[PDB]
Amino acid sequence: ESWRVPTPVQELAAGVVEPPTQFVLQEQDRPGSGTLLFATDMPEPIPVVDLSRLAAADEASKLRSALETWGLFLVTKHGIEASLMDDVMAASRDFFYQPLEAKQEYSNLIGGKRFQMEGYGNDMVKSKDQILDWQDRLQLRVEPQDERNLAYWPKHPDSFRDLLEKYASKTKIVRNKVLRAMGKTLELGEDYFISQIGDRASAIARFNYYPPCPRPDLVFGIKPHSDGGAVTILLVDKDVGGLQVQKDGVWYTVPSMPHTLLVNLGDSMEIMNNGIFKSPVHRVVTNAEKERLSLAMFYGVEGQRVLEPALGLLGEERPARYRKIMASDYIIGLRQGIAEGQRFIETLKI
Ligand SMILES: O=C(O)CCC(=O)C(=O)O
Ligand SMILES: [Co+2]
Repeated sequence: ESWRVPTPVQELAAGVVEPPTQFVLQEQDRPGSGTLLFATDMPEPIPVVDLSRLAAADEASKLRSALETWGLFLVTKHGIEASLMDDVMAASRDFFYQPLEAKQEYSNLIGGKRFQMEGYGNDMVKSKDQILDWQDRLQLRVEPQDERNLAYWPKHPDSFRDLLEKYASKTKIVRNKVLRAMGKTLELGEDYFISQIGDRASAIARFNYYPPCPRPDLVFGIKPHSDGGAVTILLVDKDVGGLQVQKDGVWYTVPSMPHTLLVNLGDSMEIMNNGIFKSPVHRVVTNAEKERLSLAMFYGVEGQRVLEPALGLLGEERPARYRKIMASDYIIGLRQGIAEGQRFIETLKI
């Protein structure tokens, strides 16, 4: 019924002093679990990789340690000009500041009623009792080019499409450089994960908009999750805080550095590399003072590729730790309802 069609949070958040009930977490699930302390500082050395020196042995070691410890790292000297990072996030902000009716010309609710992934709106509301996240998003298929539907790409500002195309071409370079270093450190060959991901590899842009929340202790901006694909390249406008990462059951603030990107692994990579590096669970907490904008570039595996532990990682004392599954089937499985506290990737573990 009506709960299947959410009104965007940017609208519902305007002027409120309490979060509407459908956003309120149970006390034990809250950031801070009922307190006002949401996460602990990340212990040093914080995971930071200089992409321009990634071929050097000491930089490769930093990448390996970051992926082993956290499953993510900040990247410096990554080749994306500050002006382009600023302009693509300005295009996003320009879009989200438009009136609701203008943005819903790109709505991800078909006919105003039926959820699909692509477009402006919210993640799927699967049940009336689902607690909703305090965010809206514009999600667009970027690659492969023949799978795009430009009808969902904002026409205003009119440079939106050009800026996203240019930015995505630069994050693809980051993807490649990271994947080649991961192939090298695992002794699989630099092209190993490039070839696994394949010609038809997916790239999806997700523009997240988190409105201010009067009670950041009661809600999530985006709930705890891991990304499903191979690797994600994340840009946070003006380095506004909110992103946190889980390790051994503890939540840590993901630090910021000016003019950096964040790289994290996804579940498909966790399978392909036999769990040597894992896909990190992460979340965003809101704040009371200001909106927060991010752009996630999700890089996936072509659908027909069987995800499996790389043969070069296996041996008499190195058992496979994950079952094989077609990438397209893994992504379908992620869409299915899951029991409270459970993770889909765990169902593939041996
Ligand atoms: O906004 C962020 O920093 C994280 C967004 C995220 O995790 C996602 O879109 O999957
Ligand atoms: Co994510």
